[PDB]
Amino acid sequence: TLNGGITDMLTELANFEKNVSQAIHKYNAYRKAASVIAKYPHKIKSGAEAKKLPGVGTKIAEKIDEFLATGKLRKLEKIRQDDTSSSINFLTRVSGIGPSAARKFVDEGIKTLEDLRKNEDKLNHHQRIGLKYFGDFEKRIPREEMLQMQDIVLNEVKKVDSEYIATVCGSFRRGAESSGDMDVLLTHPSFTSESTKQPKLLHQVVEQLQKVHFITDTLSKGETKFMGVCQLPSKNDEKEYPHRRIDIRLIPKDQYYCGVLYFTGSDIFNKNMRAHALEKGFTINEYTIRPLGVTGVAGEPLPVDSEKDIFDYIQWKYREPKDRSE
DNA sequence: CCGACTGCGCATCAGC
DNA sequence: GCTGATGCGC
DNA sequence: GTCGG
Ligand SMILES: Nc1ncnc2c1ncn2[C@H]1C[C@H](O)[C@@H](COP(=O)(O)OP(=O)(O)CP(=O)(O)O)O1
Ligand SMILES: [Mg+2]
Ligand code: NA
Ligand code: NA
Ligand code: NA
Repeated sequence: TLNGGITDMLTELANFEKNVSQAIHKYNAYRKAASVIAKYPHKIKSGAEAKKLPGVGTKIAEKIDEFLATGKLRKLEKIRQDDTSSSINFLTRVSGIGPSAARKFVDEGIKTLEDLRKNEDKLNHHQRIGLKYFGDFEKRIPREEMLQMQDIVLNEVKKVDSEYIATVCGSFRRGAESSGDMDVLLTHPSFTSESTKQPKLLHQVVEQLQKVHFITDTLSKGETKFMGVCQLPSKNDEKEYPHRRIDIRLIPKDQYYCGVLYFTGSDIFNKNMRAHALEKGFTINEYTIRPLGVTGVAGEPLPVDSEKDIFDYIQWKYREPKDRSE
């Protein structure tokens, strides 16, 4: 694709800033620049040309000039050579290990995949499962497997109660040919912004999926959010499917459209859209869109009857899920 | 120049 | 136990 | 690291 070279460079820089420097703004600055260049329908021929795009300022422009001229970036080359940065970067690849825990571990001389396995008593539960499935979680999910997964989740949900609606979101809903994980939006008429007239609404669904050996592990769980591990059943003599990440979000039914907009993403699209909302004087989360008052406080939830209504409020033309892959 | 940068659930820890 | 802050991941 | 005001 693209300016793949340049966007990979920026991504690597973002990851460095987040994992090593713990500089979260530089990290989102890089991700924004990577995103806007990924979308740019021209092979970038100079940093000057790139600087025209929003989110590419002077520093990134100079970096792009270097990369175009030499095929690489000295800054990254040093970072790759530095033992400590490389170690921290690697450890953050385990789910549940972030920049802080990674640096904690490196400080203790825990630097490798083997070190982690040898020190499992030093891991919290999430981290333990992330280590367990380190390999599998590196693998993307072909859309073909995503479709099989959807059929299982939806049918099992129906069996618990026919009034549940489960909607697969994330990259899948945007039409991707492969997904990093499975994002499931859940609603039930007993759970609204006005009342929860049934307890355990999410629990029952997770229970069912455990019962049929679809959900294999739990990373975290509460009343509206489940995050864990699942696996497709395999056939006689067939190798097993990799284990896969799964998140289920229970959203009040009268807030479906905000919820499905959030969970459909992408993450950077959501950020771009929420930023723009602020510029139009609204705030958007996965529940509501509310006006901001002069005082700087969110007012009362606006009526929403579609995804498009949310776009309409902030004066954006509607964009289909497939065109939100920023 | 420089304040502002999207928003939030769950796990964990600190302090009481 | 609680509250509030931080870590981590969507 | 970038940028609107
Ligand atoms: N930081 C964030 N801020 C706002 N919204 C966010 C954020 N992270 C996430 N989201 C929303 C959008 C995303 O599609 C959805 C699922 O989160 P995921 O992290 O699964 O994103 P994906 O778009 O599913 C790519 P994949 O194929 O690698 O899985 O959750
Ligand atoms: Mg996903
Ligand atoms: Na720019
Ligand atoms: Na991680
Ligand atoms: Na997910």
